[PDB]
Amino acid sequence: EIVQLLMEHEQTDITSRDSRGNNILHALVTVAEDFKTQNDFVKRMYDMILLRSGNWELETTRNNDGLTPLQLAAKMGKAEILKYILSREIKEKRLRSLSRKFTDWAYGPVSSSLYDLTNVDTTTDNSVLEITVYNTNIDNRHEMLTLEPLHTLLHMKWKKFAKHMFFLSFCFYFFYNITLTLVSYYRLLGRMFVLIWAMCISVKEGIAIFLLSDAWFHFVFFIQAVLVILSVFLYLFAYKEYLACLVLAMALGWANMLYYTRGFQSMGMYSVMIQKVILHDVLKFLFVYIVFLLGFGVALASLIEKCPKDNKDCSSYGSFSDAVLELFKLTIGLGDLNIQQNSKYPILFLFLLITYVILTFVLLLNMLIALMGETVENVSKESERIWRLQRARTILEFEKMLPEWLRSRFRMGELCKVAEDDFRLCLRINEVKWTEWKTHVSFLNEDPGPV
Amino acid sequence: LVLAMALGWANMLYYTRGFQSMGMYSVMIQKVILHDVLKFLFVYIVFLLGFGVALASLIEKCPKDNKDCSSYGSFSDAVLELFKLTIGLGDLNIQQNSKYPILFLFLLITYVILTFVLLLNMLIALMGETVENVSKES
Amino acid sequence: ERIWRLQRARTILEFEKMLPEWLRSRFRMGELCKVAEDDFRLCLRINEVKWTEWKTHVSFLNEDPGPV
Repeated sequence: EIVQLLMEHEQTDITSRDSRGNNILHALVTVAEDFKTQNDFVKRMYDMILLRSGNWELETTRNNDGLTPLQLAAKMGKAEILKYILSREIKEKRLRSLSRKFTDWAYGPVSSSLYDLTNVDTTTDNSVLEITVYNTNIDNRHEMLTLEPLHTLLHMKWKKFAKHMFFLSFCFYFFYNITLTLVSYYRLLGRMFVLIWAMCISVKEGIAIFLLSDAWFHFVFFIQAVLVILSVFLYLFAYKEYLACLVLAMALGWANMLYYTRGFQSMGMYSVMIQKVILHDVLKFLFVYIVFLLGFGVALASLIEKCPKDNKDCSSYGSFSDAVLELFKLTIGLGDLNIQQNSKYPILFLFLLITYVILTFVLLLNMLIALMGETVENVSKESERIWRLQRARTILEFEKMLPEWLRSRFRMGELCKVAEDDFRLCLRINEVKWTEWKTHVSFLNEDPGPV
Repeated sequence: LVLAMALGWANMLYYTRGFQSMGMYSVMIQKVILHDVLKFLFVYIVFLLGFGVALASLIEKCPKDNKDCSSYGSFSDAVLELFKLTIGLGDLNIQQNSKYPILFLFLLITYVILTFVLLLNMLIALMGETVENVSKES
Repeated sequence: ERIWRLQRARTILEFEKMLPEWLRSRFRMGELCKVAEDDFRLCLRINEVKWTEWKTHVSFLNEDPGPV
């Protein structure tokens, strides 16, 4: 009521930017915490204020940061307000311009909604899409992407070219790794292309990391390329030994191949499960297990510190590294076990060695508990939100790798006419609604024909 | 003939599908082998090749005509040793017929770790859907 | 999680008991505040936010909402 009173006065200045430069709309976007908290009233005030001023000025302006209110809601973790903005259908014939969501035709429950892509597509300097995707500050990007226009843009771009580009890069990397394997196993015409590709990806990864738990793979590729260039430079020198590092990069290369399983749906979910959760858990598991290994191997080597007496087979665990290897054998089940000689207390030796096994077993059971507990519900949704998010990030990466003229050629979206003699980009999406029935007063085209 | 025998005794499982308990049993077999196991097998074959090439490369050091000295000599031999290891039958030991025991051991340990983690993720992906969808779908 | 929080509180109290009087006096959490009728007592501050329950705030110690 007070807002109505204020807007009715002619002395009022709706367009007044504060010291920070923000309009009313930027401010409201700075406040939309979530639905469970507010009960979604700020959206109502946004709508009312727009309807009080039939113009584009408020949404067009920028703050001192240089961002529209839309770009601002994308910058923050603000979804409901964005869902509203990107989907506005105003029945008022006079204020039809302000709407972004348009119904081209509604013969019945089937109808083609015509969304708008003025500052949403990647054509602008900073699109809503790049803003949503290239910020890890929010931790809500999945709820941001599931919206109609952005979701459809991403999947249509994947349908057009990005699938081809990803398969292309995967084929190149597959060829590269096959060449590396052939070179290493049997150790010139192929090695040249290998080295050139290595230097290319080295420069790429270096630049990307200079620009920089998602970017780990960049460091992985960088390490692989560094190892490859190092081994190839050392090869020129008369050093047979240096070549030993080659297989290391090869092994690392195969880890990089895991990255490309991120593409397929099932394989992608499986790969994210490989990457994140298992890292988080098994890294701590491995750290504690290694400290156990050291703490027990030192003791065992100390007990068996007794002299061998011209018998090395009697000196099992004799070397500390040898003792660690023997416990590795034991936990896996490789090492022939027996009551060790050269121990003043063989019974206590065996007791400690069995306590090792019991501790390792209960430790395995602990990690199993942690994994099965996390795997219930958090893993599914988290892995989906990570997978689709990384896919969209890489889609935009491929799109940025391109030049201007090709992008122009593609031209996602169709130019279309909106009332009041306007022409703008739009996106057509066919959708059905059985629950709601109504006379479609707001329709762009009388004839529901597709063409 | 013998192959058929094997396949034949894999086919009796079919008739187990009659019983309700054995019915859900066989259907769980089918669903798991279709969904989770193929991923494990494929990517594990990938790792087998990626690591066995390197193992054979290091084992390229000639044993002077002694297959026992330079274990992991043949590529298929190294893969068989890796299989025994993942089952635990092998008799591992630092091979004097090698230029680098340190790198050999580190790579073998990383292989074992990766295999264990991959098996573990197979188990996790199983448990994830285990509770809700399995019973009803079966 | 319950046992974790519980044992962490136990440890915190143990370490607090390990300290001397003067360091404890230094790390005293809370602040003196005037409540009512020449009453000065210790208090703990928590800034809270509520978007649901709307009401004209009648009862308040300080007229100016400034932190200091």
